[PDB]
Amino acid sequence: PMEEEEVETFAFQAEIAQLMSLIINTFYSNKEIFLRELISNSSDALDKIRYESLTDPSKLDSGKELHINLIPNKQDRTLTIVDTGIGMTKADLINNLGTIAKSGTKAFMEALQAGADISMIGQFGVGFYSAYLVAEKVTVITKHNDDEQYAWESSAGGSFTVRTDTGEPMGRGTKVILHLKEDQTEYLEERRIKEIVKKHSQFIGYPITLFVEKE
Ligand SMILES: Nc1nccc(-c2cccnc2)n1
Repeated sequence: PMEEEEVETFAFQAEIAQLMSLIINTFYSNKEIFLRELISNSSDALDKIRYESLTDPSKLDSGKELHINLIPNKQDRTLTIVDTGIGMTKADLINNLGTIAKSGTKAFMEALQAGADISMIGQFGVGFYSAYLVAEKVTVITKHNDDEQYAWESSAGGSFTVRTDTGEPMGRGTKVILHLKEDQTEYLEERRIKEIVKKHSQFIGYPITLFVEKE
């Protein structure tokens, strides 16, 4: 029997779309910082569940292990960043990933137009968008304790989709799947991933594991 699934397609808030076009259509040195931004978000999400768990231990029923997994796939050219953090509710997704204006957007774009390094993106509260430095398309699968699992996706172009995810369940946390541009395949190499994690993400207070598919 044919399965039916509801999708909702949203327009990014005007300045957000503007920022995304800037990131994608300009040359930037040190695009590697995309990984630090994503790992910081996972780190923050892991903190949230950890502190919530002190008042309500049952919030760890969905998995007690607090950590990050990096999974490069040379076959389909994706780099996946997975955490067991707090995850995102539907409202979280709509508010954090596109529809609601961010107070730092205008500031960051002015900063970029003036020649700022993309590395500064994080401080403006829009770090997640650096993913588009290396990915033509980004998929976010997420599960929060009092909500169901969702799939958010965008190849930019001013829109994104949100849907209830019928794919493989994760206990709780967020999985970011970067579908890498053709010339950004170095981020699928084990040596290069270890290099950038070592360089930019050494104060994550949760374990990180890199999984390498046998040659
Ligand atoms: N990894 C993770 N976990 C929870 C939330 C987020 C997130 C994404 C994009 C923007 N703000 C927060 N990322």
